[PDB]
Amino acid sequence: RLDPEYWKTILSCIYVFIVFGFTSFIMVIVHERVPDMQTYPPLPDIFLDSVPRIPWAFAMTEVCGMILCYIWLLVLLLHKHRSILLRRLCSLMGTVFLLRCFTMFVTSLSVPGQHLQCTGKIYGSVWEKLHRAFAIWSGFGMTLTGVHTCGDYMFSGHTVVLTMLNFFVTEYTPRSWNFLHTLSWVLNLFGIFFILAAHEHYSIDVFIAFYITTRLFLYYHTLANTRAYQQSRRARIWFPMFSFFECNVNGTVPNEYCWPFSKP
Amino acid sequence: RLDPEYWKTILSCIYVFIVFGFTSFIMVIVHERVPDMQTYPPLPDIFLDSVPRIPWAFAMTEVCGMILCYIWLLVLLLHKHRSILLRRLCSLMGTVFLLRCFTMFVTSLSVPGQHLQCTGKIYGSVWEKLHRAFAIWSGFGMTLTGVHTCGDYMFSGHTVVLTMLNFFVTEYTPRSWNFLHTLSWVLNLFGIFFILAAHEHYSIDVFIAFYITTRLFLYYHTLANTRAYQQSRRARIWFPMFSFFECNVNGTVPNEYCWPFSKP
Amino acid sequence: RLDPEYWKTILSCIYVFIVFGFTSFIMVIVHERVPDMQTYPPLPDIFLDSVPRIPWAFAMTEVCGMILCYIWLLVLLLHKHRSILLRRLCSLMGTVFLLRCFTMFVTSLSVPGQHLQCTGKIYGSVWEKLHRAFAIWSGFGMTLTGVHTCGDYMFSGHTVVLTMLNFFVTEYTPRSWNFLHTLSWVLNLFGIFFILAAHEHYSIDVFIAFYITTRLFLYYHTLANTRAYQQSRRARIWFPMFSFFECNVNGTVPNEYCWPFSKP
Amino acid sequence: RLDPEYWKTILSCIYVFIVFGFTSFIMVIVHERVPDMQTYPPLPDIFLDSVPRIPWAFAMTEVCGMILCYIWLLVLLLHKHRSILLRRLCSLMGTVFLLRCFTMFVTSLSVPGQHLQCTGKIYGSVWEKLHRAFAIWSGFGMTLTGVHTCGDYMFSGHTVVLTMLNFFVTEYTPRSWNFLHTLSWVLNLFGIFFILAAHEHYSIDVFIAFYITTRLFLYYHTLANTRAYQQSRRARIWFPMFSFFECNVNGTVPNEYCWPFSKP
Amino acid sequence: RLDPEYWKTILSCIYVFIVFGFTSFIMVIVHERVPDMQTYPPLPDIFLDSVPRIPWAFAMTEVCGMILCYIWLLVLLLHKHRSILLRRLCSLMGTVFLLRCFTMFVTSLSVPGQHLQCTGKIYGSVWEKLHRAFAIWSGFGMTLTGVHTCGDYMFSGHTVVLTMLNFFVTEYTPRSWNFLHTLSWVLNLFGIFFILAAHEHYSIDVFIAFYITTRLFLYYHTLANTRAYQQSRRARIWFPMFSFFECNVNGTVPNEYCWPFSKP
Amino acid sequence: RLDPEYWKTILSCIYVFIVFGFTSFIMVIVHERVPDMQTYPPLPDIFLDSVPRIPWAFAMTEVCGMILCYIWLLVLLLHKHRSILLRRLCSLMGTVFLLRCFTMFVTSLSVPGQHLQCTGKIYGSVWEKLHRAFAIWSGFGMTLTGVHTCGDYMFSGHTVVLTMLNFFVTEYTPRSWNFLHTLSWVLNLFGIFFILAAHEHYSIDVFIAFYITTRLFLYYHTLANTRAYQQSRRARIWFPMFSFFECNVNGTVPNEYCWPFSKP
Ligand SMILES: CCCCCCCCCCCCC/C=C/[C@@H](O)[C@H](CO)NC(=O)CCCCCCCCCCCCCCC
Ligand SMILES: CCCCCCCCCCCCC/C=C/[C@@H](O)[C@H](CO)NC(=O)CCCCCCCCCCCCCCC
Ligand SMILES: CCCCCCCCCCCCC/C=C/[C@@H](O)[C@H](CO)NC(=O)CCCCCCCCCCCCCCC
Ligand SMILES: CCCCCCCCCCCCC/C=C/[C@@H](O)[C@H](CO)NC(=O)CCCCCCCCCCCCCCC
Ligand SMILES: CCCCCCCCCCCCC/C=C/[C@@H](O)[C@H](CO)NC(=O)CCCCCCCCCCCCCCC
Ligand SMILES: CCCCCCCCCCCCC/C=C/[C@@H](O)[C@H](CO)NC(=O)CCCCCCCCCCCCCCC
Repeated sequence: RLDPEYWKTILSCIYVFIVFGFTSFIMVIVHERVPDMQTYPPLPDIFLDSVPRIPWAFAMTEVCGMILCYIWLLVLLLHKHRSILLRRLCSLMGTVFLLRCFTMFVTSLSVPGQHLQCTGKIYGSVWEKLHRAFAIWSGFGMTLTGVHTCGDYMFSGHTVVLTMLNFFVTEYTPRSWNFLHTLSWVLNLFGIFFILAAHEHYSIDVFIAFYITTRLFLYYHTLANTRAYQQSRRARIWFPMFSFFECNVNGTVPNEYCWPFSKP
Repeated sequence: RLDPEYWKTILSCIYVFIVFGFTSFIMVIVHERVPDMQTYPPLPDIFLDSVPRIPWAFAMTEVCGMILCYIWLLVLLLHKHRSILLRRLCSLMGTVFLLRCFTMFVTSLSVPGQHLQCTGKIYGSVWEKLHRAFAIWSGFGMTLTGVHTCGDYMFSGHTVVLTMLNFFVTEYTPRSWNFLHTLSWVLNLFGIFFILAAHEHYSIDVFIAFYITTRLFLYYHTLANTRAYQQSRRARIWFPMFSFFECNVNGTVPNEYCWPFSKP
Repeated sequence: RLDPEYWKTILSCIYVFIVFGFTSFIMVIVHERVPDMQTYPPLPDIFLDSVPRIPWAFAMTEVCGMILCYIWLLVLLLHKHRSILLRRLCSLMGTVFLLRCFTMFVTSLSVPGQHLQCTGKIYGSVWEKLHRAFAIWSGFGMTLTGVHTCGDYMFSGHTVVLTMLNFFVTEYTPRSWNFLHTLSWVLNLFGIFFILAAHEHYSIDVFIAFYITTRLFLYYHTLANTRAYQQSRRARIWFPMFSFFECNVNGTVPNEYCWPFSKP
Repeated sequence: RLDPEYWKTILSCIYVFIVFGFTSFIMVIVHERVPDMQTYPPLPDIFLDSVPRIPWAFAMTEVCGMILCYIWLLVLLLHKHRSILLRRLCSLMGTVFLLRCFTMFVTSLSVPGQHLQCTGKIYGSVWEKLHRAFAIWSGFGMTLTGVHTCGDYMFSGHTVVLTMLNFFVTEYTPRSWNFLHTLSWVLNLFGIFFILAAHEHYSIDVFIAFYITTRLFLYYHTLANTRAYQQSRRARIWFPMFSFFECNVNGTVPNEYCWPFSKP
Repeated sequence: RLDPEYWKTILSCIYVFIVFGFTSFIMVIVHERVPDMQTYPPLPDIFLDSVPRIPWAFAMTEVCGMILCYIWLLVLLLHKHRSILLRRLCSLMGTVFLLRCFTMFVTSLSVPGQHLQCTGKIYGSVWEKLHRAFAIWSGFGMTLTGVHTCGDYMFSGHTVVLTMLNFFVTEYTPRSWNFLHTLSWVLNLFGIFFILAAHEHYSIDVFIAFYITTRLFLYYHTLANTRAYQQSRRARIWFPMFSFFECNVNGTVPNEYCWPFSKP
Repeated sequence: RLDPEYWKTILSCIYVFIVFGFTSFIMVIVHERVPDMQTYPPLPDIFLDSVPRIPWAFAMTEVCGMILCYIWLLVLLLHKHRSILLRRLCSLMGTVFLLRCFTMFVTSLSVPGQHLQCTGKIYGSVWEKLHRAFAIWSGFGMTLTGVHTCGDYMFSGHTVVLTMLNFFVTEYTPRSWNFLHTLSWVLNLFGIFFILAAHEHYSIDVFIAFYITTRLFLYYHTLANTRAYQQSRRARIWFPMFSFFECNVNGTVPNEYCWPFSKP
């Protein structure tokens, strides 16, 4: 019997925002490793060399995300298990972004020549980096609300968020509506494809970004359904704060829908 | 009962050899795409920037390759199922190295500046790229038998070979010999330390090459020991020609050793 | 049953402060043997010759030491039988630091050349050696609050404290927390590594300090769990004040946790 | 049942000879590090400063060693299970000398000023270091047949041999002969005192050598008597070639004495 | 049952005092026989000829005397049969010192040359020999309160007192305290080494005085513990009025302790 | 059963002869530490100061020795078990004489002025010392066959031989012949008294000699009758080769007489 925990989702909600600030701080520090990073010519890519750069191609990437999260917002609203759905999204987005920091600290791979006119540079001090980090944190990295002036590094987060939201939408709906599922899938592919057409991330930048989110999503649900957190000392699951969130939930979550408002 | 099939092993051994030649050939094609790739400054790193270059560290990586191969050859001869072990080795190196070809064609990445004096280049025709391919193919990519004259590309194969031969040694010996397993782990780690200290491959090319082989190794034997190729249509295995190779075997291969010669 | 003795622990806490004062006096007598101990050329070591001196490496060891002290303090606050744990830590640090005084008097082995600028010296009298011993005594020997002005001698005390605290954290916590157990081990090995990297002790001064604390901790616990202080006359236990402290404790101390304050 | 294995003692003797040769070579290499090692002022010791040097105090140690070796050989002659006794001494001496090599490599601690007149030195090449190692090997390191011409390093080997021979003489004699035991103990302590009084080693070197030999002997005999090599997977015994030698011996070796000669 | 008698103790207590004055009085008489006793060269020895004189080694003997007496006084207070213990102290010390007076009169032996400077001498009459005897009697022969200013004769009394107070401490404590017993043995041996190192008594003076007290102590307790005074006419006890002192006690005195004060 | 072994007597007889030579060898070395020892004045005694020197007092002291052993020889000649008495004389005289060597090495006490005309001295060599020792060995120390020309040291052997012979004659006769026992006792005192009257040994020289022989005699017989060599591990009797001689003898020996010859 699952117990709706309205106090644990608060801890899960706080956890994801702390990781968001940490990632913004890291990308500022790694930015000053090399001063210029606009003189190199782009590496030979099979995709970035054929299609010409489209300046407005990236502008539609977050457009699909807004529709995707809006659709996900409604199914969250019309789902009775509001604590579990929100807590399983914050406990996964907070894990992938930690893997984003590790893979960009060891090496830095950007696109040499696009968005070459972003100003700032030589942030040599202790305190003025935080002001830049604060803008990154409370800007969502959007280009409409211009904060991300020039390009980003390996393991792009635009693919992470687009793919992560798609999987919750697809399988948290009744298995008889195979018309919305293909609508979510087609939007995700165009968003990923538009990233490459904007000459902002390499071809290998997205492939390992799409694989990590997909593998981590399936590994989490399989262990949640099998209920291995207390069945046996199998492998000491390495997910950050996993058993603390799934201890009160046993079995597979149902998909019963109702109406929250008391004014029909 | 496990029936030794000596005619399928011959076909599998041919399959893996075709991959090496095909993989070597595309190395010339991608090298022709870039004029030099030996002038640019290296991208910022965490390990290639701290330690200085060690000229003799590249040879020590392949010195440990013989030890792992020599031990594996000894284990192969003293195993009753010689046709079974050799078929999986040729069926795994064929798949992993096939992915190496794919990741090289989609994106090109190398460390800019070591081994910049390799001669030849600009082989513009059809009738000497094979000549260079044959020289590399019939040199096993070693540096002692110098064929690998200058730089290599992303997803280094010097780590795939070391890791694959490390897991076969531990897997196919009795589960009480955990000292050779310890020795086979020290050799693998040192072979990875020296390939990085020699300034030959980035810190991220090694990690994504130590993970793919490990993941593809456990997944292959899990599918075998569980025997899911005929129990049920679990996932429609994507391994190239997996149902053909392992159809005639049932259960798990034991770990008892025999002697083929009749002169004790 | 475990009877919390609040009068034996006070005797155990006093016993430590006598030993620490005694050790702080021996370090003054030993320092007067050799006048200079700063002109000799250093002995040929394998770790002190490769890694160059890191100026900030010794201030980081005590940073890793305070964190282990903060974690241990929380364990002592939330434990049912906090009296016995406090009595066992004070009964073990008073024994190892007695072995440090013995090996320092028998032979003096310092590092010839760091802290060569420390002034003072030639305290030839009885009346100010006690003053010098008090300065080291009420500074805990730490390098942050400047007391450790000159060099240090054999059987490093920094390694004894770090290893003793680390083994207490992983012993008196539930055997399902294999992330704090791994975190403490990481903090222990980095604290030891920064002692060698700061050129503060030889490679053999730290190895035998880590061994003795590890051996004496395991021996003490395997001797009290089997209630060997009264089971028979096995070997006439040589631990200082062993039967006096543990005669009221029978069997193994459980791992019950509670909250002492009555204000939820 | 105790089955006398006559084909393993040869392997043990070969292993010991290889270990001795490796120790001689490592000693030569270590001595090659520091050129002079004879101009330094000696460290302040408590035994090397009080008792003045005795010129003849180093031959008495080898006299006691030869007496103990003769007694041990006499014990070996009239024992039923002489093969097992000969197989146990070698497997312990090899391990202790490997530990000696390891502790000699990390740090070099010699006595600065005895044998300052020894000539030779600066053997810089590969071709005569082997000759010097062969001389030290087939000179047994003794001072009677002059090979020990220059100084000696940490973890003295005379104390190891004396303690091992004394412990083997005490162990495998009937438990009613408590006068030969006292004689052997007196010989061992006199040998140690004569090593210390000849200004050949520091006090800490002798103390750690004695402790290590005693602890290793006791641990090995406890493991052999408790029959832990096949009882369970207790700790994966780290003794080199332990389970290979004692697998044919079950229980504790009795103390039956006989006469191998059939000519009364 | 043991009945403590407080009347026999008073009579036994004054027995030693009349003997102590008699022992002091006989010293001047034997001293008057030979005038100088401070000019001849010493007899050949094995210990007085190797080690040199240590001026402060004579005081350290009596420093250890206070500790043995201080511990014994504590035992004599926290005991329940305090009347029994003190009677045997006066009964044994009186007999041994009575022999000490006898052995000087039959033969006089001393160390020729130590303490040659004492003034006075040639006290030929009856009315100041007692005065000199009273000075030693009221000074207890100590050197801190200097009355024993120059040399001592056969059968040194510094060994009798140290050994007698050693055997009462170990015997009249519960047979589980074998650490104070170990301390009481180290305290005795050091006192025996310092009296010899001060060139105050020959190497045979100590041994024939360490044996008589030990033999006379073991004989007294075995003769009493087995209760041979009234069981049968075993040997017609030669001890001075041994039967009178121990007639009222049967069996062995237990080792239980009481507390006389009524203010816990 | 009292089994007479004629082969153990020979081993016992050889043992006493080796000690006889060893004692003579010590006498030569001990004489050389002091050059003269003939200038000192004799120590003031209670007996040597009154009784004048008698030149013929030592003439007849050995005469009693022949008479005493002649009577003992007749008792040995007319005993049923001659072997057991012979091994109880050699195994007891061979222990006392070893105690004579120990007391002469630690100190040297002789009479300064008698036998002052002894010649030779200063035998500084390695080889010709034995000729002096050989004369002492094969001279039985007799003053008639003059070999022992010069003075003698502590623990005179003249009292040892007289007392040991006296006790064997006494208790190895039936307990109804208390007329010869008095005669043997009378001879012993006169022989001892003349030794002290010959100004050859001090008063304390003989008393310590009389006690040691008597105590060791009674301690041997009590242990032989009690049969403590195999009854229990009581005290590990310290007599040399004691259990080896009494293992085959059970109980106490009777005193029956017979005739050895077969020709009445
Ligand atoms: C609690 C779950 C909320 C998840 C919603 C997305 C949050 C992620 C926003 C940035 C996270 C900070 C760290 C990433 C920094 C950038 O290096 C990163 C990679 O280029 N940019 C984005 O993620 C660009 C973000 C692309 C996301 C578009 C999908 C639609 C989300 C809209 C919700 C945000 C409200 C703002 C509406 C205008
Ligand atoms: C019994 C099974 C043995 C199979 C062992 C692996 C065979 C792989 C043959 C590779 C032939 C060329 C294809 C690779 C081209 C390079 O882009 C690649 C990465 O730089 N280099 C290597 O793989 C070469 C790296 C070499 C380092 C590993 C050393 C172990 C090799 C063992 C084979 C011994 C044969 C040596 C004969 C000279
Ligand atoms: C039973 C209580 C244990 C508490 C922690 C251990 C305290 C032991 C301090 C030793 C006192 C002086 C005796 C030794 C002197 C030196 O020869 C010795 C070796 O160089 N120094 C240390 O051990 C110095 C090593 C210091 C590393 C430990 C750091 C943790 C200190 C915690 C105290 C926090 C107070 C901070 C207030 C600002
Ligand atoms: C299983 C065989 C055990 C036999 C006895 C032990 C042999 C070990 C000899 C080691 C050979 C050289 C390696 C070590 C060299 C030195 O770093 C080391 C101390 O400095 N030497 C010894 O320990 C040398 C110790 C010397 C003291 C022992 C004396 C007994 C020797 C018996 C041989 C008799 C031959 C005599 C012929 C004239
Ligand atoms: C409670 C029972 C205590 C009885 C302890 C024994 C009492 C012995 C008193 C000796 C009286 C004079 C006779 C001895 C004369 C000297 O030729 C003799 C040897 O040279 N010296 C000692 O015996 C002197 C021995 C030196 C060693 C010190 C041992 C004395 C400790 C007891 C006295 C404590 C008084 C302390 C007051 C400050
Ligand atoms: C196991 C059989 C033992 C029987 C008797 C053996 C006596 C041996 C005594 C001398 C042995 C040499 C070691 C001692 C050397 C001297 O430092 C020692 C002390 O002065 N001399 C004597 O004891 C000399 C004291 C001698 C007194 C009489 C001893 C009885 C001897 C009877 C034999 C007479 C044969 C004479 C034929 C010419």
